Amino acid sequence: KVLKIQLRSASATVPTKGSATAAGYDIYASQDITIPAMGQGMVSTDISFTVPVGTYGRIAPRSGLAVKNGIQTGAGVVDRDYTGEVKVVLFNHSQRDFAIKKGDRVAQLILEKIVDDAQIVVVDSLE
Amino acid sequence: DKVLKIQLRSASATVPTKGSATAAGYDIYASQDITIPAMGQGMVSTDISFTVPVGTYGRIAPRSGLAVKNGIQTGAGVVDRDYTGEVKVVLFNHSQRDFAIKKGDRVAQLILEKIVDDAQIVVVDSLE
Amino acid sequence: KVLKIQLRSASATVPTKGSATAAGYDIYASQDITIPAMGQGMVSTDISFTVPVGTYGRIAPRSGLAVKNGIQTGAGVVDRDYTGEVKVVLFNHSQRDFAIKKGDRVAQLILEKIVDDAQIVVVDSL
Ligand SMILES: O=c1ccn([C@H]2C[C@H](O)[C@@H](COP(=O)(O)NP(=O)(O)OP(=O)(O)O)O2)c(=O)[nH]1
Ligand SMILES: O=c1ccn([C@H]2C[C@H](O)[C@@H](COP(=O)(O)NP(=O)(O)OP(=O)(O)O)O2)c(=O)[nH]1
Ligand SMILES: O=c1ccn([C@H]2C[C@H](O)[C@@H](COP(=O)(O)NP(=O)(O)OP(=O)(O)O)O2)c(=O)[nH]1
Ligand SMILES: [Mg+2]
Ligand SMILES: [Mg+2]
Ligand SMILES: [Mg+2]
Repeated sequence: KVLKIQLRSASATVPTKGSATAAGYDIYASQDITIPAMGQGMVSTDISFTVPVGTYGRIAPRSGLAVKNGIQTGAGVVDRDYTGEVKVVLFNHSQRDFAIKKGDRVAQLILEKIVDDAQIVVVDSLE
Repeated sequence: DKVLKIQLRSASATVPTKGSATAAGYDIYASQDITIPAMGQGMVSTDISFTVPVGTYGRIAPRSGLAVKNGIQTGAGVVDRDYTGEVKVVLFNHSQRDFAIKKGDRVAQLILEKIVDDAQIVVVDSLE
Repeated sequence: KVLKIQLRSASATVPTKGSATAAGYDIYASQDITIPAMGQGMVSTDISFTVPVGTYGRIAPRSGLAVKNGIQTGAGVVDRDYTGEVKVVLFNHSQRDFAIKKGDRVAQLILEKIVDDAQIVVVDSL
């Protein structure tokens, strides 16, 4: 059940649960960026991680940013074996640019359990 | 563990319904009329609170008909097991038509997603 | 755990992982379609599937199409008992039309584990 986190620069922040019982770990921007109104952006984190066996890491939205700033996460599927820098894709569905500073929390990581070793069987009909 | 506890906060709430014993999610119903403006967003009241099973969180996920026919996308959507407030549905309207919601309309579904909720974070110099 | 796939036409492609340890099975368009700028569309796949017991099929976005083309999946909850054709609903949040050709990978299927046998208990307080 280990979540291994690698901080790639001094600007990274270890992901943190917002509360003791939160489903997700908040993910912090490591560099300023603005997500334009009715536009999108890719936020740097300067982190890598290896999620637990049996999961993938889902980059999910924070509800406050959704309501107040019209922000939704895009993409969001991080494989357990990914060792590159994790990036957060954000869409801004509002009419106001959304300014992000280093150290702002921009999403939350959820360790989603999945079946990642299914046997695929082709059949004539599911019926 | 295999119990979903549901608190109704108003007479106009609806207990979420699966219907088919093998559907993924429980339908979530608006408890108050609301209009989601075109190219805009809104927060739908449900007048329910719930506690999902241990080892899950509640994901507010889209109904399929609304996405195609109305340009509606479900936003936010992560409900913690220990949340006791009113559950609200965040909807974005990416179409050019306002989307009218009436009390009793199905607006989303709740999926009890299994997660690792007790991981230990280990900070390492390299994942290699 | 078995993922059963029904191919409804010769234009369908059996879903494939992008690599041996990918989380998701890439889903292929079976017919050309254009997703309009700032609008949405529905991609045919000409497949049906029955996911493993204990899961549902989530139609999740690919990161490249998100960044490059402004594409987000919509809807995307495939119940284990759904036997119809699975279509991929795409939102295009960009101001550019997105053209899809038969055989393009347009989304990824994730076999998400869930509690699908909970019992509802109505209580006066949590
Ligand atoms: O779609 C949602 C999302 C969340 N909520 C509620 C339940 C959830 O547990 C709580 C917090 O969600 P987030 O962690 O996504 N919001 P945020 O990080 O902005 O605020 P918080 O400080 O509460 O964590 O808000 C909803 O009612 N509907
Ligand atoms: O939001 C994301 C999504 C993915 N990623 C990284 C990790 C993930 O494992 C990797 C691949 O994700 P996808 O399969 O969604 N992208 P795509 O299918 O476009 O590229 P690939 O050929 O690498 O599979 O990109 C992020 O950093 N942020
Ligand atoms: O992206 C999707 C979403 C759903 N579907 C299929 C599978 C799913 O199990 C079935 C029903 O989806 P919803 O609960 O999302 N749609 P809704 O509640 O509007 O209508 P229905 O009465 O058909 O369930 O539609 C797709 O093919 N693609
Ligand atoms: Mg939070
Ligand atoms: Mg439904
Ligand atoms: Mg991929």
